[PDB]
Order: sequence, then structure tokens, then C-alpha cells
Amino acid sequence: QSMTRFDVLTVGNAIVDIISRCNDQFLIDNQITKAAMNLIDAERAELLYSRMGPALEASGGSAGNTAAGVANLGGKAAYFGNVAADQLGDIFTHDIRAQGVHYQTKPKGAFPPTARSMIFVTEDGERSMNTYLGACVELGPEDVEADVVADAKVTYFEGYLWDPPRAKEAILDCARIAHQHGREMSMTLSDSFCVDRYRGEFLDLMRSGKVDIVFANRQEALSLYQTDDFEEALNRIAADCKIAAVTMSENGAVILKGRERYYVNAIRIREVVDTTGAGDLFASGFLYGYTQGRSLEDCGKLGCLAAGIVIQQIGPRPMTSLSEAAKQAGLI
Amino acid sequence: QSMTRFDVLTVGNAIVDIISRCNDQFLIDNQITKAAMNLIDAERAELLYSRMGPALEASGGSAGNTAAGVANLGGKAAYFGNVAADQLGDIFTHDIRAQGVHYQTKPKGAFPPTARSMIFVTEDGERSMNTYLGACVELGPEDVEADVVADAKVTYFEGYLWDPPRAKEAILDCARIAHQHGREMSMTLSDSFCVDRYRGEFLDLMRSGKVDIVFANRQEALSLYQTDDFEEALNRIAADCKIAAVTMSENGAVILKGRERYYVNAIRIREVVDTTGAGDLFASGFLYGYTQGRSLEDCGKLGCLAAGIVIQQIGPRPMTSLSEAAKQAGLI
Ligand SMILES: Nc1ncnc2c1ncn2[C@@H]1O[C@H](CO)[C@@H](O)[C@H]1O
Ligand SMILES: Nc1ncnc2c1ncn2[C@@H]1O[C@H](CO)[C@@H](O)[C@H]1O
Ligand SMILES: CCc1ccccc1CO
Ligand SMILES: CCc1ccccc1CO
Ligand SMILES: [K+]
Ligand SMILES: [K+]
Repeated sequence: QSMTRFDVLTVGNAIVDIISRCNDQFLIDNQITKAAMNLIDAERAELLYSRMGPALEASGGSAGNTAAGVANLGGKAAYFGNVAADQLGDIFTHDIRAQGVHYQTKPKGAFPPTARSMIFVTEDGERSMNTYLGACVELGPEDVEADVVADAKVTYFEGYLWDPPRAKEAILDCARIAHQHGREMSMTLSDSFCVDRYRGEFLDLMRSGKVDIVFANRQEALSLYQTDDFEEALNRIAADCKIAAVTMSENGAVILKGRERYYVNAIRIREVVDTTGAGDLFASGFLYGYTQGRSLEDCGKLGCLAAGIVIQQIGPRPMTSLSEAAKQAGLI
Repeated sequence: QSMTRFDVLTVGNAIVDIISRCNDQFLIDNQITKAAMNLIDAERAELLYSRMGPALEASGGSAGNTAAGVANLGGKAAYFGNVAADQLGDIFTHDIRAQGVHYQTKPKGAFPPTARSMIFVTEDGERSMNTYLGACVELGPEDVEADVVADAKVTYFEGYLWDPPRAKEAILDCARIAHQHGREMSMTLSDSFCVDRYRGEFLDLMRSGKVDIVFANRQEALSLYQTDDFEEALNRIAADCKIAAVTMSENGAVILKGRERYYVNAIRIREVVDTTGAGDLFASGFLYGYTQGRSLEDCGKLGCLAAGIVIQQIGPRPMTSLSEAAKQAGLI
């Protein structure tokens, strides 16, 4: 057909973020692992919320943010993720659809309720997330819109999807459909503790070719091979997947393809407000560039631009025009 | 007794804000009165939401913001306002309590649902609100915690309360209880169209002595006497209430008591980001000052500081420390 309905389909845990500031002692007092995604049950969610200061709500979900970012840039995006039939679910549905992302996953009931993450931003701008999965545990093969996967240049998913019980089945279904239709699969390693949990599974997805493009930050790449040697991590990840995009925070990023390396610089920041969404938006920029036929370096540049923008605001999805910024940057 | 549980009790429509940016044509296309509080029904709320871009949620409510502001400054605050037993009501309840405000108004059920206001912020930083009152229509005399009123130095309420059916009955009960215990009553005129709707009623509250301190902006003062002569509005408002605090946006504010007038300058600002909450937070600073025995001029200065802070951020409640800012500004 070579007119394809979607550039990027993303699949992830559909989450509403609940965002507040705290001091670092707050994290110690509450045994929250700093800079990480901390899974919590319903009881702990109530407890942490009762200790949290006044907050702001914003639609989140790592892959949700990535899909929103692609649409913002001007690409055609779709999302699979499960919310509940509740007000948080309505908020999530509105936000992603209002950005121009195709989102048609039907809620299954009011319980478990829509996933939320209590995100605590410390003075350094680091974020520490405390996520109750709620309705995310219900995502499964029944939620795969086969025609959408078939009609999407790239299907991208979260490592985080290995926590709920049935999501991985949906992903395997996606990989089959995408590849039978000549499309590509991509994943993010998500979080270094997530990598600790599913290391063998993730390596298997890469080595079997179910995943073609892998996103990682330094911490995740190191965790993947249980090494403190970043150069080893880079060499191995390159051997394990067709393309790897490895972010290094303020040190930019490196794109790896076989023996090719392409290094990109980070944009010089005024002040880091909140790092929430940085990796998500790097992926939006990269995949937007990738599905527009841009060079790997230019994909990296677009990722860095989008990540740099998101970290200068509160909230995980840029409130400003990424396409406008990309035009100004000569990235177009 | 000479110990009082509360400095300021506030009473208002309990609302969660849904905040987005729009261009000025959006307001025209949707027939939204710029800079005003536009009341909407359920059907309209759904329509407007469907046309709204991605949004952020934050606890609002004019008097809610004012109570939160007083508590942020270090005063002792309480709030009466009615939410539903739903997720938006839970968010509202959390945010105001987490600020250290006494909030004990019991939801009556899930329906009508918790009030929300779609607030569109234009490029000039002006905010245009579209409010579905939902559970606010249920606030009545049954919600008056008589001991809280009796133990508060000042009970402050919104003119906006004249829209729901029975809220005014609660306010009359508050006025009786406050004055029988030697406390003071205060109101804000809220909005110039709200003044158009309830002009006679508001003047009656002031002239009968049920209200002692009145807050108004320029537009509201002009509306109250249906005049284009600001000097006349000031002279008349000073005649109608014991104390009047009249704000003039970038021109600061004037405090009137009998024949006394006290002019206070606006603080220097970086940028008008979002004007939402300006008037609310002016009242926070004024009423905190007032209940700490500060002079009327210093009350005005504390108001202008709190207002100028809130307009430089997204959302109606300052995310930073007002007491620290007050100390730093030498108001202490
Ligand atoms: N378990 C999880 N799965 C997917 N996304 C998550 C999880 N926990 C937090 N998030 C999202 O991570 C985003 C930041 O990358 C936040 O917007 C937050 O919603
Ligand atoms: N009808 C209403 N009554 C009380 N407060 C309102 C109303 N409509 C909007 N608001 C609030 O006014 C605040 C700005 O002053 C916002 O936080 C918003 O929640
Ligand atoms: C909706 C706010 C919230 C967050 C975590 C746990 C419980 C609640 C209340 O519904
Ligand atoms: C809570 C989001 C919202 C806002 C206005 C009108 C309807 C809805 C749907 O829940
Ligand atoms: K951010
Ligand atoms: K504001």
C-alpha cells in the first residue's frame, strides 16, 4: 500500500500522574527508591497519597507520552493501553485523543480503577515514581487492534509491560503482525530495576528479532549486562539488536547500528525543572525522525531536542509545539 | 477564649480545574466570554471538553484557593465546600487537606459529580473559565459546622455562591453564628457578571451588616454600581461596607475604611503566565495579614505579593512557599 495509516503505534501502561515536590528526606522516610519506578499496591497508594503534599494531575504512561510526542511533532500516532471507566480514565482518554493520537482501547469496568503514579520531584529535578497499576493489569491480546499494528511503520512498547500479567501476550501478538506486514518493532528498557526483573526476557526479545530497535539509558544498558563498563554495554547492545539508541542524560546520546556509532549532543538547559518524560520524548523524537526517513544522527538530534524541551517544564508531555521547535532547529 | 482554632474560614464552590492554553479565536468560535466565569450544563461541559486540547488538572475553587493561600502563609484555615464521592472529589479533598486546611464537608453520593471548570488561558495570560457546578448545587445549611464558624476570626465567602440554589442559606447561617461570637464576615464579588446577576442581594448583604469586609476588582466595583466612574465606585463601596479591598491588576490595590484610603503597588513580575487565582490569593494575603493584626496597608502589601506570585505560574494555588516569599520581601 505504501500509504500507511500510522507512523508509530505505542503500547504501554495507561497512567495518570499525580505530581508533587518533596525534600530528599521525604524519599528516605518513605523508603522510595530515588529516580526509579516503584510498584505499589492499593493500600500503599492510599498511604503515600495521604503523606503527599498538594499535587497536580497530568496524563502519563511512558508509551502514552511517546505517542503524544510523535503526534505533537506532526507524525501519525496510535496507542494501546487500558484504563477504567472512571474519571481518571476519562482524563487519560481525553488527553491522548486531544493530541491527535488514535486511542480506542475499551475500559472493561470500574475496578480495578485507572492506574496512577505518584511522582515526587526533588530539588535537583529528579523524579521518583510510585505506581499503582490498577486497570493496566487487564491489558491483553484482546486489546490488540490487528489492523492498526499492520498499518503502523513502527510498533513501540515498554519494558514496563512485563510487570502486569497478560500484556506480554499482546506484545508477542503485535510482533507477529508487525513483522508479517514488513513493519518494525521497538522497545524501551524503561527502568533499570525493570531490567533487573526481566533481563533474560528482554535479551531474548532482542536476540530472537522480535524487537528491532531498542531504547536504553546508561543505567539500563549497564543493568542489561550487569556491568559497570559502559563501553562493554554499548558493544554488547549493538550485537544484540539491529539499532540501539542509548541516552546519556546531559552527555547526549549514541545511536548504534552494527558497527556504526552516531553521537548526538544534549541541548544546553536553562534549569532542569522535572526530568519526568525525558526518555519518553527522546523516543518520540527518534521515532518521528525514523518514520520520516531521516538519518540515524538526525533521529538522535530530534530525540535530544524533544527530551530537552520536556525537562524544562512540569509534567511528562510537552505543553508547547515540538514541530515549531524542530523547524527552528533546522530539523524540520 | 483568646485562642481561636482558625484565622480564616472560607466557603465556596468546590471545583477541580481543567487547564489548557488556547488561541484567541478559540474563545470566539466557542462563544466563551473572555476573562469571565461562564456557567455551563453537563451537555456543554462534554462538548467543550471534546474541543479542548490536552489539559492539566489542579484543585481550584475561588474560596478553596484563598483558604489554601492563608495556610501556605502560615495562618490557620478551614473550608466548607461540597464535592461528590468520586475521583475528582478525592483529589480536591486531598489537595486542600494536604495544605493543612480543615476540610470536613461530607460528599452526599456520586451524583451529581464533583464540579469542574475548564479554564482556557490565552497568550496574554488571561483566563476564561467554564464551570459545571455538579455537586456544588448540594451545599446547604446542613454543611455549616457551627463550631468552626464560631471559632474562626473571619468567615469569607464567594459571590459565586449565589448561583447554586441553597448555598446562600448556609451563608446566612454563617453570618449569624460569626457575629453572635464577635467574628467578622467577608465576601468577594467574584466576577462582574456574577455581580450583574446578584447586585441587589450583594448590596443588601453589605448594607444590612451581614458582610464586614468586601473584596472587589475594578470591573466588579464598576458593575456593583453600574457606573463607568471608578472614583464613584470607590466612594460608594466605602459607604456600603466597613472595609473594602479593591484590586486594580497591574495598578496594585486600594484599601478603604470610612474616609481612609491606602494605596498599595503591584509587585514586579517576570511574566503574566496565567492570571488564574490572582484575586483569590490577594484575599489570602490580605486576610492572613488582617488576622495577624497587621495594618491595612501591610494587609494590601501581603495581598499584592501573594497575587503577583500566583500569576507567574500555571494553576490557581502557589506551588512555592508564600511565607518564605513574605519573609524575603520583608513583610514577615
Ligand atoms: N509502571 C509503569 N509503566 C509505564 N509507565 C509508567 C510506570 N510508572 C510510571 N510511568 C510513567 O513514566 C512516565 C515518565 O517516563 C510518567 O509520565 C509515568 O506516568
Ligand atoms: N462558579 C465558580 N465558583 C467558585 N469558583 C470558581 C467558579 N468557576 C471557577 N472558579 C474558580 O475560580 C478560580 C480562579 O479564581 C479557579 O481556580 C476556578 O476553580
Ligand atoms: C485520586 C487520588 C488517589 C491517589 C492514590 C490513591 C488513592 C487516591 C484516591 O482515590
Ligand atoms: C473529568 C473530565 C471531564 C471534564 C468536563 C466534562 C466531562 C468530563 C468527563 O469525565
Ligand atoms: K517534565
Ligand atoms: K496562575
